[PDB]
Amino acid sequence: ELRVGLEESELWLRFKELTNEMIVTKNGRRMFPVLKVNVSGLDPNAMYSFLLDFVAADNHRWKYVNGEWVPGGKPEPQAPSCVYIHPDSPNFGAHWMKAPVSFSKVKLTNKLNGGGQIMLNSLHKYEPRIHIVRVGGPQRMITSHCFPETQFIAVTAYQNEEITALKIKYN
Ligand SMILES: O=C(c1c(F)cccc1F)N1CCCC1
Repeated sequence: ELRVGLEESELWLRFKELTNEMIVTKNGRRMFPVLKVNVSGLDPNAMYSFLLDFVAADNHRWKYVNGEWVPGGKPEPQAPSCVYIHPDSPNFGAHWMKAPVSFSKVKLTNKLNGGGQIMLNSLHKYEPRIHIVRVGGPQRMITSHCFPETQFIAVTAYQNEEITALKIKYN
């Protein structure tokens, strides 16, 4: 049984208890914290690609009203985000299991852009998700895993200064 764990869940939970926010820019902004995943139970000799996408956790637009995030009343369906390929992909199971898989180079944007960057909708709430894709072998296989601890709202600037302070304290 293939096992997926969040590295530094301690710290993600402090962000989650405040409602986490991630900046999006036209050119794209790297994440803090960085999603880092512990993986065991891969075939060390099998080939795999690690993919990252962002599920829209609800269908609403959120707004920071009198020190509190509150959802809009007008849900619209949210099309899936594009997928980010971990740049170590494709690689042997041994490679992925020798250290936490760190998505340090993904950039979050608000604008449809050349390559790499993932476009999110500002003021929507997102739940990061990975796919582990067994490649090159005969039988293709996908294992997916969500990380509720890593939920955030996409923002063009921070609203809750408690988030601002935590971001700086721990970076
Ligand atoms: O063949 C690829 C791929 C890659 F793994 C790295 C660069 C470009 C690619 F199309 N993948 C299999 C499904 C998910 C990623």
